[PDB]
Amino acid sequence: MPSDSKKPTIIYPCLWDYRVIMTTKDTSTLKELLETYQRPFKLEFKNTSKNAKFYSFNVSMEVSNESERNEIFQKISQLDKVVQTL
Repeated sequence: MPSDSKKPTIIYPCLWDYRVIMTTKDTSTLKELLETYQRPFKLEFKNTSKNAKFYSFNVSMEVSNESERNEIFQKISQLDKVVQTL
């Protein structure tokens, strides 16, 4: 109060999970690139071949702030398959 009034207040240095679903019959290219595990990141597979409509996949990676959250969102949605994101 005795210094600032309004701020973004964005500080969360922990593992964030994003529910990303894709609607394409050619995600094989993503499942191979997402499984690379280049950086400290993981994905929680929702279904192997049961969801005959929308491919659901989770994304768990180290986050420090909006900076990453903005890079992690654009990196996961890099391809042109994913349609629904959370």
